[PDB]
Amino acid sequence: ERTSIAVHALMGLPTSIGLPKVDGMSFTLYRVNEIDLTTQAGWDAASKIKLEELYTNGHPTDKVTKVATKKTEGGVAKFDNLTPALYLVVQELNGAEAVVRSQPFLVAAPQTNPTGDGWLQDVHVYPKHQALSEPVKTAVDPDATQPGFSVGENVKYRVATKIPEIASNTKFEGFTVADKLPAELGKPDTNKITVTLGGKPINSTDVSVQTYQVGDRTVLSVQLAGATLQSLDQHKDQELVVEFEAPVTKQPENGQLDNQAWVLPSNPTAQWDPEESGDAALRGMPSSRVSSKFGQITIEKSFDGNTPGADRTATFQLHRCEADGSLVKSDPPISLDGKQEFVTGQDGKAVLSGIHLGTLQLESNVMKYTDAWAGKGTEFCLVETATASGYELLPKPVIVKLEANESTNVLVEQKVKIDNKK
Ligand SMILES: [Ca+2]
Ligand code: NA
Repeated sequence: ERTSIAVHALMGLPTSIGLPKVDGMSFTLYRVNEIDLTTQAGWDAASKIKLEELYTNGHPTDKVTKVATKKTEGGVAKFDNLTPALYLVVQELNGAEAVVRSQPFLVAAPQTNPTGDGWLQDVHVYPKHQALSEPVKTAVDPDATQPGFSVGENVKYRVATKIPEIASNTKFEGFTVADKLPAELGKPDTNKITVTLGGKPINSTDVSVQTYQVGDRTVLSVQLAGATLQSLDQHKDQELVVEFEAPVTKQPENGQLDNQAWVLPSNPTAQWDPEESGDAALRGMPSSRVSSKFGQITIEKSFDGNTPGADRTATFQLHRCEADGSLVKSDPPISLDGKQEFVTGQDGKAVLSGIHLGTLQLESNVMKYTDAWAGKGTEFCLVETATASGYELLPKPVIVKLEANESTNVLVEQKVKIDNKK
């Protein structure tokens, strides 16, 4: 007689068949070798088993043999056409969403109907897991000398992760927060990476802060181990907060400087790329997205309607102005990649790149765009500081409209044609 094991992945704390079922939860079925439950030797052996003998350190031992691996659909993962045996069901870390997984457990097939009336060939089991909340990622300007984090300045990120309540008398296997920085960022400043749990620093021995390169991007990894990890289950609903700064080294080609972090309830031995995604991949819980919007101004200078050429040059500074076109009080020139003035080339062009305009991120739970230049006038403007011999300097700032908003998903550009006059 063929048997079946239907695995219903329940979300909740074991006190439970009324709990919600979850799709996309991944389980592997193993057969327990050399246990025949139809004999007294096999039955006595199976009441003797210690789970560590069958599965330990995140992996199946020689004592078991893999049958199949499957994801829940409609709340259930059904393993059909099974020969009678003792089975071990193992929830895996490669489900559709990251969860605090169920521990391995034994299932006999077939079983006696609990009523006594005959055999149950189709068995049902109800392992519980706990959900991970989506971490909240934000960006912060760490130095307010110039608004925002234009190319040549540092950005700071904050990743706030909630510690879930897990099953009574169980422990977290691990706890990693990983962030694959966008390519436009340099390596995080070692002295500015911080980690707190419920507002308190964590002792260094317990927290491993690592960076590693994957292609042209740096991954920052923070992993909890030691006593901190073993006691993490006592910090339910507290926040683990990771903050770091990194240099904005170039303008994103599409204007989008985008960051996400990922939480994994496991401490991989291999260097984990959280944005890897084949079926075998350890699935993290991704954070809320942060997108910072960049803009570029291109000046096209002429001198009496002609290309400037080899003996005609003008210089501009970028500023903020008020609604009436006048400079914001005490407005300093704006620095971009360490330049505070911009000289026109023989072709008349000057490019002001890597202007950070503002940031879209989650605020009190809703995606919100904030203008990085809020409160410093209303627009950008250019001041002409030098020109060619025989020409007049522009006496007023040149207003340049350059802004972003929550829908912005390409590089914001403005071309400014200026014809120096005689
Ligand atoms: Ca700044
Ligand atoms: Na001029």
